[PDB]
Amino acid sequence: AHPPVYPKELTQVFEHYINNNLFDIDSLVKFIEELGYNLEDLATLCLAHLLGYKKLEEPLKREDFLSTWFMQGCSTISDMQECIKTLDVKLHEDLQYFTQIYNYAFNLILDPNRKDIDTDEGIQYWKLFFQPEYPVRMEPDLLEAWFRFLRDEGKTTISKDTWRMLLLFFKRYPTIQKIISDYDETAAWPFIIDEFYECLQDQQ
Ligand SMILES: [Cl-]
Ligand SMILES: [Cl-]
Ligand SMILES: [Cl-]
Ligand SMILES: [Cl-]
Ligand SMILES: [Pt+2]
Repeated sequence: AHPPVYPKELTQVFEHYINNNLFDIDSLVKFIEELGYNLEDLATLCLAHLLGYKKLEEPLKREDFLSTWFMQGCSTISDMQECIKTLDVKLHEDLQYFTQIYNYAFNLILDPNRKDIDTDEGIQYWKLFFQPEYPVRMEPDLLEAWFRFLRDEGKTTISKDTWRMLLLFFKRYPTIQKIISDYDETAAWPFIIDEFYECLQDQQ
């Protein structure tokens, strides 16, 4: 009798969280909580990315759960906890990884049958991503003005273009004054960012 491909300990974790025939969203939520996290955490994005999720609420195939953890040398909950802790450090320190996870976040949380995410959910993640502990340095007043602009101008969904480009925009112009002084409306930035620029101009 040949030994199993995957350690007994590892298949035991999968079997613990599976709901009937699927490792579904409820499985993921309970698993994340046992790892020490909440669904909304940026660390959860790192976990989902590691496991190869395309959509947050899509079931995770047994083989994908096992092969992923096996390749990372993890068989137990404690091993998996150490892995995510390592990814979380990388999210804080590694600009390439940070940019990758920032971009990944949009498609992961996107509907089934939508092109855009809700503004509420965008702001929820933006408030996490643009904290000082992460690689992109910017003034809090600017981030706040962005949220206020979206609310005030009735911007209720956010597109992939707005999402991806905002990261570049805040990196390039990390302060309201720098946007005021230096932004060029002819430079082919998203229209929504042109609108934000004009909003900032009007508040001066
Ligand atoms: Cl884009
Ligand atoms: Cl572009
Ligand atoms: Cl680009
Ligand atoms: Cl970019
Ligand atoms: Pt871009």
